Amino acid sequence: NVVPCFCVEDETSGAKTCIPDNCDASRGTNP
Repeated sequence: NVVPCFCVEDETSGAKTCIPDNCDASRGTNP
């Protein structure tokens, strides 16, 4: 299964929100 994730940096907080976050946290399968 391919789950395309993207990261958006919130311009207020400066936080990097990756959606879905699980794609950034990664799984057993290494991207």
